[PDB]
Amino acid sequence: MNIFEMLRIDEGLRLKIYKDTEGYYTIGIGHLLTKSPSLNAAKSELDKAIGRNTNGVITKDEAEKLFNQDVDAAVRGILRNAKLKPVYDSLDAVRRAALINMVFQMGETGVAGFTNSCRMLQQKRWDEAAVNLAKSRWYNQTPNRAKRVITTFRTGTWDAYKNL
Ligand SMILES: *SCC1=CC(C)(C)N(O)C1(C)C
Ligand SMILES: [Cl-]
Ligand code: NA
Repeated sequence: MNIFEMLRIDEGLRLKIYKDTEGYYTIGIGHLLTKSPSLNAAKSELDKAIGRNTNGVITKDEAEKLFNQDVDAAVRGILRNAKLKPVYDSLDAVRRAALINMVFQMGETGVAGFTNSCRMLQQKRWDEAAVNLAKSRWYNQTPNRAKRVITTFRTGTWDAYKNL
């Protein structure tokens, strides 16, 4: 298991524009196109992201290219962020993947706001961090995914993803 396989499980793969859990236009492996309610605004963002007139459909290779870009942007984003970099540097490799997963889903600003959870992760208080992370809109809105990410921070193993 690695971050790519973990996110593929959590996000799925869809080659036509769809709406995510929040109702936003998305494509591929969790690639948000726009928060706008217009399908035409979403098709324009998609064509710009891919570099051709797609008419709302992409290939598997194009979805994987967007995914590679998005993972790389999440990692570079964490490492440029003064609040997240210290947390990332403190963690083992499995727990680093759980932090990337959260940034990929929420964005850097959303994760930097989990102030108390950050501090507990930096202190290696795994069970206390797990409890604090679950007291969130994130957990209440996507509990199965959140439970897998929380388990990963609690244990430092891939157990929540093995058998999927
Ligand atoms: S959650 C962002 C964050 C990380 C850490 C370095 C522990 N910081 O004290 C805050 C809480 C800003
Ligand atoms: Cl879920
Ligand atoms: Na998704």
